[PDB]
Amino acid sequence: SGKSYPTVSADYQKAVEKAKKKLRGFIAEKRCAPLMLRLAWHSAGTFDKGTKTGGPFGTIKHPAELAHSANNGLDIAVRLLEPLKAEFPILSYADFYQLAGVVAVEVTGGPEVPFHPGREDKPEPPPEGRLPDATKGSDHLRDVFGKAMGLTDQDIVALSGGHTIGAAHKEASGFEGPWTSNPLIFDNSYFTELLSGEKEGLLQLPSDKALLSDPVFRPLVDKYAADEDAFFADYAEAHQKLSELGFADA
Ligand code: HEM
Ligand code: NA
Repeated sequence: SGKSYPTVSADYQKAVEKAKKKLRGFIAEKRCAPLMLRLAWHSAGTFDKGTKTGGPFGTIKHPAELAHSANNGLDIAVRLLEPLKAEFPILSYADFYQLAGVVAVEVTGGPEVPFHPGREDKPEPPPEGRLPDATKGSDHLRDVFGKAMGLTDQDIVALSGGHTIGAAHKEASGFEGPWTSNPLIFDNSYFTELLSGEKEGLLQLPSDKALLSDPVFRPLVDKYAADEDAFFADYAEAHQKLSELGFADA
């Protein structure tokens, strides 16, 4: 992994464990798992490996970053978490948001993504424009996930599977509707829907469709559609990597 995780105090570790439980209950009750996953992903996805800037360091709560067009509708997520965060003053926002992402996947029935504490809250949000454009294709996905974040082609396909929960909103991105018939259930249905073609009532972004036509991405879509266990394994790996971009050296 190339990771050396920092030491945190026993009190910090206790807070992580307690916050994890409180997050399960809150996220399940509020039905906001997909929104919390999006919040964690948009926090982390700004990492640029060349300059070591952006990444999961608490900056998404900053008015300046929330205002990024890619982040439309995430102000809600930040507000929803503020009362719970206030119960855990010892935790960084950085850790709290990544923990919420991990919990979002868990409570919707997804894999248990390993979590290591210690991210510091950094003062400077990254510049706008690093998050992917839903209207573009495979070259663009590699620029963003590969050239900037430093994730693999496998990670790209697995992480796209995060769309197995949630929906787009015409008031946020402009796109509208869920990718799956069960948007609060984490499973491999995203890939199965991708393969079956356009079904009325279900969403496919151009960026999703790009996975089907790329020589490297397509076999991965096929694998995940055929084998949910393989999806969960590769997803857990990718999510952990994403949640740790720029953190614990690397
Ligand atoms: C591959 C490039 C990606 C593109 C172009 C993209 C684009 C989008 C767009 C346009 C929306 C709709 C936002 C709205 O209108 O509410 C969305 C929602 C969402 N995204 Fe992605 N995304 C990508 C990757 C990811 C990744 C890597 C994850 C996490 C692993 C993720 C998780 C989600 C979730 C859970 C939602 C639903 C949010 C909700 O229900 O409110 N996406 N994405
Ligand atoms: Na689903």
